[PDB]
Amino acid sequence: MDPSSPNYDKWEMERTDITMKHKLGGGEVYEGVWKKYSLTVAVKTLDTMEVEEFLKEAAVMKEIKHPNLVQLLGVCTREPPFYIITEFMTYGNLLDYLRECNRQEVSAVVLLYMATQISSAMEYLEKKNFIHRDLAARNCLVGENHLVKVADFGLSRLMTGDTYTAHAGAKFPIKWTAPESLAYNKFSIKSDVWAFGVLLWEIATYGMSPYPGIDLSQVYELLEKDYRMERPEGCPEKVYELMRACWQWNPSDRPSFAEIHQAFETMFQESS
Ligand SMILES: O=C(Nc1ccc(Oc2ccncc2)cc1)Nc1cccc(C(F)(F)F)c1
Repeated sequence: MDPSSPNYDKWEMERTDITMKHKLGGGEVYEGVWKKYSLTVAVKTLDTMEVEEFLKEAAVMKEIKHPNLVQLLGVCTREPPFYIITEFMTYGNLLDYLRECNRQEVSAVVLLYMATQISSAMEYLEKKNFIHRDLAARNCLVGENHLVKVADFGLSRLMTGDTYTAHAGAKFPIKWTAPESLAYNKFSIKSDVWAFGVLLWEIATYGMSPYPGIDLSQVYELLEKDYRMERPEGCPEKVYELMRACWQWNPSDRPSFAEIHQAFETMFQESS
């Protein structure tokens, strides 16, 4: 826009500057090119019932910056249809990736690195007192040299699979949702820690669906009296001990991300 103008927004960019394309199977995200720089990018778009919510996401994205969080390049919220441009992550989402990778190339060390990256992003978000709400591998993205960034798709309605079910005013990744949050709709950074713990598990197992076989309805009950996923084949003892600490029934017991990242750094440096 216009610098002197009263509504100047650095992030608002020319909608013509982006050569929209086809969908990256998802709201809806297509893949786009930013002609100016010949760079492929991710464009998230929206007569729908969540405008206050979209622009909110835009707004937030404008406040966060970190090497391990998907990067917002610009927006298009001056005139509809509403856009949201972020860098593209050639490898798509962490969960499929883990399911279609060459495990010789994606060994234990690499998997330990991915967790370290993710933990680092969460430490930031924790420092900025920001609550993710839906941390999980389907929500992390994969780039070159095993670069992993944390994101948010708003998979809630995009998905209905069996991943998400109704609790509160909507759907919730039951298997990723912490106790307190399933029972009181209490979401905190400690709730994200829980989910992280699960995401770890997703990582340890190259992308296997959590609490396999178990039905959503019974998840809480089990966790209630202290039941947990078992260490996955190949997972180091120290990693696993970590998951458990994340999975403590009392939020205040769960380690901070600052602590979680400090533990990984020490492990990832000891292994490379
Ligand atoms: O991530 C967000 N939007 C988004 C847009 C496009 C996407 O698609 C895609 C992009 C790149 N490469 C491939 C695909 C994926 C996610 N929004 C968001 C809201 C709140 C918090 C965060 C976080 F803390 F995680 F950073 C992010």
